[PDB]
Amino acid sequence: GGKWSKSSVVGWPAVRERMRRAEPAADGVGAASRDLEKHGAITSSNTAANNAACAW
Repeated sequence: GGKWSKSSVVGWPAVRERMRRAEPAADGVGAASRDLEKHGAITSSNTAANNAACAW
């Protein structure tokens, strides 16, 4: 199926440090309904202008 001879390079194991344990919290909130809904609940659409997102 072709797609032969291919490889990648460089990496960034920064999250590996904070992701090692997780987050020591007592009865808090992980997301809104399940998990993705917390981040999925974000609607930002700007026309033209500059620097999308990070606004409203």
